[PDB]
Amino acid sequence: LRCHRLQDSLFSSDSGFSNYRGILNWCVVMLILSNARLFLENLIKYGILVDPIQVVSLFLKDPYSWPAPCLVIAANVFAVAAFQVEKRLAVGALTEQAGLLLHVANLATILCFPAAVVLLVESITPVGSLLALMAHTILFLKLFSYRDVNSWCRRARAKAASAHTVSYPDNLTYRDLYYFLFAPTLCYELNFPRSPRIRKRFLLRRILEMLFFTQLQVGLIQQWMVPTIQNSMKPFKDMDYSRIIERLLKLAVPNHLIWLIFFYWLFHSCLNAVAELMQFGDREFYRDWWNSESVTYFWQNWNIPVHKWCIRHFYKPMLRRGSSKWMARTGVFLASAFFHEYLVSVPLRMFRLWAFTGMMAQIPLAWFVGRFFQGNYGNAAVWLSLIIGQPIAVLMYVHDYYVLNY
Amino acid sequence: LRCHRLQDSLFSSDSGFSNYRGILNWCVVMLILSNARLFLENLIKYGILVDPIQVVSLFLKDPYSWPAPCLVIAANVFAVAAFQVEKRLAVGALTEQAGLLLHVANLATILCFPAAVVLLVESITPVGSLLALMAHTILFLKLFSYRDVNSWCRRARAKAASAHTVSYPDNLTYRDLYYFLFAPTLCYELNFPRSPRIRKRFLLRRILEMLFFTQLQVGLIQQWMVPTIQNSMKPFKDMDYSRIIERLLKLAVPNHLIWLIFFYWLFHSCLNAVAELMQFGDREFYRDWWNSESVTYFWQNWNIPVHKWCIRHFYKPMLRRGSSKWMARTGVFLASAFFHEYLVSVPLRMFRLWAFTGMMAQIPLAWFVGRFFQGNYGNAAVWLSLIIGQPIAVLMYVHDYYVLNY
Ligand SMILES: O=C(O)C[C@H]1CC[C@@H](c2ccc(-c3ccc4nc(C(=O)NCc5ccc(OC(F)(F)F)cc5)cn4c3)cc2)CC1
Ligand SMILES: O=C(O)C[C@H]1CC[C@H](c2ccc(-c3ccc4nc(C(=O)NCc5ccc(OC(F)(F)F)cc5)cn4c3)cc2)CC1
Repeated sequence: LRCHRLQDSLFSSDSGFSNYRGILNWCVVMLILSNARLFLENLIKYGILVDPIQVVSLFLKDPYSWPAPCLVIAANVFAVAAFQVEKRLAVGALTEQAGLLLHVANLATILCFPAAVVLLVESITPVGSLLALMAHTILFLKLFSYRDVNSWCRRARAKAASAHTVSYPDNLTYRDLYYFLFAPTLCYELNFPRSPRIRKRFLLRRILEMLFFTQLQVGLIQQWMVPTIQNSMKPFKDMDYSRIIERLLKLAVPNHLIWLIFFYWLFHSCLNAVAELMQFGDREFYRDWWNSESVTYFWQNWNIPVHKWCIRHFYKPMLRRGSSKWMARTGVFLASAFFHEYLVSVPLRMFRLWAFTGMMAQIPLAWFVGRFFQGNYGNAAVWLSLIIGQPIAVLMYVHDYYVLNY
Repeated sequence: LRCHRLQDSLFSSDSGFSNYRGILNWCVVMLILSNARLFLENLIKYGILVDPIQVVSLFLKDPYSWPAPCLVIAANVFAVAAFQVEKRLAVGALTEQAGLLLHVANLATILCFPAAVVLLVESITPVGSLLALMAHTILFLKLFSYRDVNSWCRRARAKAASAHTVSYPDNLTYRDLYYFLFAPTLCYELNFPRSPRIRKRFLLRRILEMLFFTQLQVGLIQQWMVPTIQNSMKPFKDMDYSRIIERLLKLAVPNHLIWLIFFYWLFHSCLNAVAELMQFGDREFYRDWWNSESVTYFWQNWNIPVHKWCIRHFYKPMLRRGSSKWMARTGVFLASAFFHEYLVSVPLRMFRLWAFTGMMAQIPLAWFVGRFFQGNYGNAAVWLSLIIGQPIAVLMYVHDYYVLNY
């Protein structure tokens, strides 16, 4: 009979096959084959140490010598302040405007305090400073959501006053609040879907992933990105467009690989290990941002938590409390650009305003890729927009900081 | 409301997402970025020549100086002989056993003749010899199917004698036969599903793919695989197991990449370009052989044409004309191993019997991977079975030929 149907080839541009889970297994197996010996050497070297005990002892025996963990611990006072304000206005005190302005004061403090500290203290490491600011902005967003959720459910109980799952007031416990603090998400919500058990094997796999990709990224930086700069240690702040782009074209690809490894090490390994140590269940940290035939589809699927935050605490409100979805989304990108700048500049005491420029230029870039390319061609366009794109801004900052110091 | 469903992460081992078409676009864009300048230089150098005209002139002005195209042209006599036998026994001459033994003689000739020529003529290049043998084995399989299909439809017309689409006898035309000869498939069938038009853009894309990957593979060989041998030019025929494996571990990865590029350049670019020059429509040359959580699933999806051939001319018959599916599939692997050996050894006048050994050891390897691993773990096991696996046999042969001559 007819043993020749009229069809089209899999890889072909328009078959619509899309079942390539097994290309990634190839990437995994090649990475293992190509770095396994080195990783085993580095593990049998470093991992035999007593890292947790020695670090906690060396810290506790003399604090104030690392102001970054000092600051990370100091964030607890803002956490507790927000908890206390909520619990006070839970019974009826602090008429709603009072609680609102107390929350606003607390949040503005959470922002302006660690920045002021890292700016007016020289004995702090830029990596520790970045981690401190990261913790503080995560706390800012988490507490913003805490306030909004508690306000919503309180006004719901108020309207009901005109007449297993946890109800409104009985949730305000220290354990609940801290659990929300350390949970891999930015959207507060009672009754977080817990996971049944711990799955020690899964946990171990994720820790191994973290260690592996950490060592691999150290290797990438040391052996591919640093020498390319050491060959000409001259900052960008003084170069001209020609030399800037001539250097960036040589720096791009390794930067992009480092960025991909940041993603996989943080958004899938770290967060999963955390959510496993403390059964959290949800674990939708990212959608298929890769096969994204647009930019507005890339942002809606890279870093899910931040997306659903910007949506249900910053986009939907400014639509119900306003109009002009264009204005709203531009506000989203504006706030995110400010946050990027606050995140990268302040730890390095630079203000070149570059990351802001990149996040903002995303908008014309988005319209460009939307008007011109389509399909897999559009996906390639987005990949280009990622290789040179945004993650080159952080690279420019780190470049002009490294050449100026080493 | 509930904005936290209980789900699992995409990359995670058991979500079952599998929509990674866009990882491959990343591979494409990275390859372009990393080889585009070099490819444009090599194109602006070589492609300006007059390759077709000059080659046809230099051949036609003095034949017998390249016996490989001589032999490729000589295959036409076997093609015409099979055509003639079919047309004669179409009217009634050559009682079925006569036609059968004439076909058997013709096929045995198609096999034993080019081998004898390339074995008893020293002025032939090993690459040209390989191409000649490839053409002859393709012709062998195509004519085997031609015979079987014509026999089936003839006996169908015979049973009907006891009482738009093309019927049985009106197909035996030179144009039809030659069209089947040059069509990217091994299963003869009247009324091949034609494609509407030519799609010049598609054609150009495929030719560019061929040229690109050709230059890229030349680069791979010259700059990664050759020097690794030139550092120690000693044949395997004399080494010991230790040194053999010590060299193979260093040769494996580049070999595997060369093999992948063979696949993509031949099974998707070359065949598609051909089937486009001559609207053929079908274009199912391969199924998803990568994400293949087994070996028996890898073979059933790598090189579709050969699979459906072995099935509906060599497996199904030996099941209806026999039993013991185990015996049948072992016969399939035995014949394929003989064909591999005939294909690689004879052009190099070696007989180390290695490729046969690899194709045969696939069987215990298949049972191994089937019993032990599962899921993505099984897929990784198969990838390993491909990296060291079978495509190392051809590498051993080419190694022991190259060290002995250069
Ligand atoms: O039904 C059930 O459930 C059972 C099922 C069981 C198993 C199944 C079965 C088993 C084996 C094979 C089979 C074996 C060997 C083999 N080799 C090729 C091949 O790709 N050749 C390499 C090559 C290299 C170079 C080249 O180009 C150039 F020019 F370089 F030479 C062209 C090709 C394709 N094969 C297919 C098929 C099917 C039967 C039924
Ligand atoms: O779809 C409609 O309905 C229309 C409309 C709706 C709204 C939508 C939208 C949503 C979100 C964003 C947006 C913006 C910025 C942003 N940045 C992050 C991010 O993850 N990258 C920074 C980073 C994080 C961690 C990190 O780790 C460490 F530790 F190194 F710091 C390093 C860097 C996530 N973002 C998300 C923008 C727009 C647009 C469409």
